Amino acid sequence: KYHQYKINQPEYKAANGKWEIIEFPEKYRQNTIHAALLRTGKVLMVAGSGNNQDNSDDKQYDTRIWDPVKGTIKKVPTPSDLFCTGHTQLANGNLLIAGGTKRYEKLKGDVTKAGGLMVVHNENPDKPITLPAGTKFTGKENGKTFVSKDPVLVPRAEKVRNDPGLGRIYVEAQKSGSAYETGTEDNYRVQGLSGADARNTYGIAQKLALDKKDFQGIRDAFEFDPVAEKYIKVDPMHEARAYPTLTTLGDGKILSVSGLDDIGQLVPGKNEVYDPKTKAWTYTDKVRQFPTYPALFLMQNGKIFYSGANAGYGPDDVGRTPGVWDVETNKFTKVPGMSDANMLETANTVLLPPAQDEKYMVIGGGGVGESKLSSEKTRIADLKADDPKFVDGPSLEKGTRYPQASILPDDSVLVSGGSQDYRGRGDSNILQARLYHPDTNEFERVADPLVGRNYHSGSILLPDGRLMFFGSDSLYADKANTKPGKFEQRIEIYTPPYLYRDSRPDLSGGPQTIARGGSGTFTSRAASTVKKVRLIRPSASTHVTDVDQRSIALDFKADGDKLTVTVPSGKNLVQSGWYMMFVTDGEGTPSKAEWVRVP
Repeated sequence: KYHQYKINQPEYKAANGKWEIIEFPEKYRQNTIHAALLRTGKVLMVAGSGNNQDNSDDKQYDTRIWDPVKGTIKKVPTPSDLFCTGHTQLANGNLLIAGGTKRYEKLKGDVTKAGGLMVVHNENPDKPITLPAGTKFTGKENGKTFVSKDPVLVPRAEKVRNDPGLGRIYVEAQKSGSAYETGTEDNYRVQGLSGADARNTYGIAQKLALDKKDFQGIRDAFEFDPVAEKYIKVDPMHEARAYPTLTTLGDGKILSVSGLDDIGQLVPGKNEVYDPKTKAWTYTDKVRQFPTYPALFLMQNGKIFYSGANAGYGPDDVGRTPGVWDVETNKFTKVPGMSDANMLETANTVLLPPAQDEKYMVIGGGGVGESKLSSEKTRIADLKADDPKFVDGPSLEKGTRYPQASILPDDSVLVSGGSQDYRGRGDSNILQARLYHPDTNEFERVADPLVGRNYHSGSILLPDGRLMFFGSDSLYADKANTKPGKFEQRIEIYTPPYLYRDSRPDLSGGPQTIARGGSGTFTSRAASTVKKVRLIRPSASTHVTDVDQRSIALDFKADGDKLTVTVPSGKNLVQSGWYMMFVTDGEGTPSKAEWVRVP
C-alpha cells in the first residue's frame, strides 16, 4: 500500500507519469504481436495465430480494433496467418500487410538437445542422393555436429548454373545442453562422402538450438482499410516471406525485404516493390540480402538507411553491417562505429525528432540466436555529418533485448521494458522506463511499467498523447525455466509527465489535407504559447521494429488565436499519408493531435 501511495502523489506523477493495466473481456483477448494507430484514432491489433500451436492447427487467426477513448473493442475477420507479416502505411492511408506463415507443426525430438531443420542441397543433375539416418553434418564456420534421425531423399539438380535439388531433414546434437547449439546460418559438410559426392552435397541450416522452430513464409498481401475496417485482398508477393520488412521508397512504392521462404530458407536477397496505383508487385533487378525485419528507413536523399537492427536469421557476416543503401543502383556504403555490433538482434531503432536532422538511435539488443549476451548501449548516427558514424549515447542500467521505443510530441523518446536475456529467460523482464532527450543526449528515469514485455511486444503513441503497450511472449513461466511460458494478453496505457501539469494547449481545425509545401490554418486560444508544431506519422510496430513513426518539425506563425502551419517540400521527408499534428507550448505540454493528410 506504501508503494502505491508514492507513485500516485501529484509531485511524483508530474515528474514521472503513471501506468495503468487494461484487461479485456475473455472473448476479445488475443496474443497481439503487431499494432498500428489508424487515422480514425483506433488501434489495429494483430495476432494472427498468436504464435500458438493450437491456433495454427485450427486456422484460428485474430485481429482487433480497439477504441482507446471509449474503451470498446471488436473483432476483425482475418484471412491469413499474419503473426510474422510486414506492414506500413500507404499514401492512400490504408496499411499494406504482406507475408506471414504457413501452418507450423511442433518439431519432434529431444527437448534437451540442440536441433532443427537441415536443408540438404544436391548439385548433381544426373542423380538423386539418399542420406541415411545417422548422417553427420558439421558446420564449416561453427565446427558443430548434428545428426539426422531419419533418411532423406534429395532430388537431382535441374540444369537451367545448375539449380540444386533440396531435401529437408531434422537434425540434432549428440549431447544435451546449450554448448552444442548454433545461433546463425552455416554451410554444413556431410561426413562420409568423398569425391564428386562430397563436392555435390552439402547442408544449409539456420540456428540449431533449443527453442526449435520451423516457420515457413506465405505470399498473401492485403490492404487494411481503416474506414471499412477490413482487409482487402491485393496481388500476392512473388516471394513467400515470413518476417519481412516493408518500407516506403521516395516514389511512394513499398519495398519488401527479406523473410523466410515457403520451406524455411532465408530469402537470398530477392526484393520486390508494391505499386499502390496498380496494386501489383515487381522484383527489383539486383540482389541484396538482409536478416529478417531489417530496420530500413527512407533518408532525405532517397537512399535507405539500414541501422543494423534485425530480428535474426542468415549468416553472421552477410547483411549485418549498418549503412546507406541506394536501392536503384544497389550500392551499399558502411556507416562505421557501432558499439556492440555483435548485439544488434532484437535492438530498437528510432529516427530521432525532428526527422529533418537525419539522426538515428539504435537501442539495446542481444547476441545472435539464443545467446546470453545483451547490450546496455545506445548508438547514434548523424547522417548529415561530414563523415557519418555511430557514437555511443547514454547507457541503460542493464543489457536489454526488445526495448520498446516511441517518439513523443515534445521530442522525447520513451524507451521502456525489454529483458536481459532471450525471451525473458531467467524471469529477466526489466520493469524500467526512461525518457531520452535528443537535444541534450540525456536519459531521465520515469515511472516503472507494471507488466514485463520481452519478445513479441511493442508500443504506440496515441492522439491524446498517452501511449499503449502490448504483447510479450516469454519462453518460460518461471525463473528456473522448467515450465512453458504463457503469452501476455494484458495491455497498458502510459500517461506521461506532460499530462500531469497545467492546461494543455487547445487545438481544432482538423482533419485537413495539406500538400507538401502548402499551409493550413488551425485554431488555438493558446496560440501565443506554442513553441513547436510536430507532424508525427502513426506507428506500425512489431518485433522491436517500426519504420513508420517519425516526427517532422513544421514552421508556423501565430496570429491571435489562429496558427498557420507549413508542411515541408521534400517527398522523402514527408511521406504521403496521414499524420498526427501536435502543438506543444513553452512548458513542454502538448495538445491532443489533429489529423492531417499529406497527398
